[PDB]
Amino acid sequence: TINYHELETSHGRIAVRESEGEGAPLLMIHGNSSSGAIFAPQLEGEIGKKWRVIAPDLPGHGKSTDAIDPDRSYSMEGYADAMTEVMQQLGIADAVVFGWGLGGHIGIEMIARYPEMRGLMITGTPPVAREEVGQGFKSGPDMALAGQEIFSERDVESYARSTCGEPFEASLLDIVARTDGRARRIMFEKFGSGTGGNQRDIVAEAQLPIAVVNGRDEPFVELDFVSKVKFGNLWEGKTHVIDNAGHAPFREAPAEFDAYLARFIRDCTQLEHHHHH
Repeated sequence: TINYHELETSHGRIAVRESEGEGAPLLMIHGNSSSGAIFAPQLEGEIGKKWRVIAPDLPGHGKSTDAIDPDRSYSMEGYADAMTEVMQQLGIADAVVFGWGLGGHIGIEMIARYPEMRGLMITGTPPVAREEVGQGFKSGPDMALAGQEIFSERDVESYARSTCGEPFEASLLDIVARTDGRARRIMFEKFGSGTGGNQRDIVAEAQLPIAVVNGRDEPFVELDFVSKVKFGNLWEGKTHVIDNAGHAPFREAPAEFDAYLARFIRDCTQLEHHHHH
């Protein structure tokens, strides 16, 4: 039922999964060391049945090749460039974008590159300036793995379990183990160095609807900090919290997460939204 295909891009060969939905398009961007396969509940469920869900693999991840040029590609802004190129190749200029973790940071960098984006939802993602990483994220061993090049077998399992939450599945180890570890190291260094656009300022000034949805028991993200971030156009006027979920509510609590995602897509595609400047 899922349409799997591969695109030759300037960054390398990028794997793409598409649902069968005939409705407005949604780009879902996976997180650090993950893959678009993680979005099975949306791809194969009611979201993907109605809307055209597009879930690619970032360069160095999943079934995509490693980046032709790691120095160009492995950064929040480089990934944003790659996803923008993917969408252009697919002929889709006005997707709603959902980004998970790293994918949410990528979505923020895409705002400048993809101006007809109809909305952005970020989950597991604190918009932070480089100097705010400590405020936005919780410190710990799995957080530290996010920027570590070489994963042992234990690291793979630890990172998979913590980032993906309940339930753990063996297939997650294959996804995380595949990841080009250079991508972790280089992206995290460039994030801390602010090589791309300041994400705090970007979300404050962005005019499109931005939705914020997180699991209450987030082990990586400081939810209080997130609830205080200034957004230009915060969807439904607040950040949203789902009980009995952590870093990955789209798989830990799919029904509740999907209620938010479906309503957000409906709003972004069915209501008027101006740009007053």
